[PDB]
Amino acid sequence: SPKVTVGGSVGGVSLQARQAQLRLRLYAVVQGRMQTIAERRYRVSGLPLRYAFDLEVDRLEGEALYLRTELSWVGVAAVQASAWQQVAAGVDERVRLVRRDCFPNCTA
Ligand code: NI
Repeated sequence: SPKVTVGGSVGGVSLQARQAQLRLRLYAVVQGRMQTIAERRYRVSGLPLRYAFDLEVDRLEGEALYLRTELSWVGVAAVQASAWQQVAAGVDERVRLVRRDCFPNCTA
């Protein structure tokens, strides 16, 4: 089951030592439906963060892929910053977080 890596770095906000989570969801249209095909969460206290999904090429073949990246604070169930972009396998994909207007004090 040969695999290729969809990976890169997440940056673009300063966490300043605050405990955070990054939730990365990889989307693809699978027979015409937009679906999450993979998800990772990372616990971090600074950026940038290097990420990687190792996915079967059989699963990736022919697919547009989209990466949804969401920063939250640990202890607060709310998105503080996020990114949405098309990505491609085997490419170092730079994810640049965009702060919400309510950052860093967004609420659940
Ligand atoms: Ni950075």
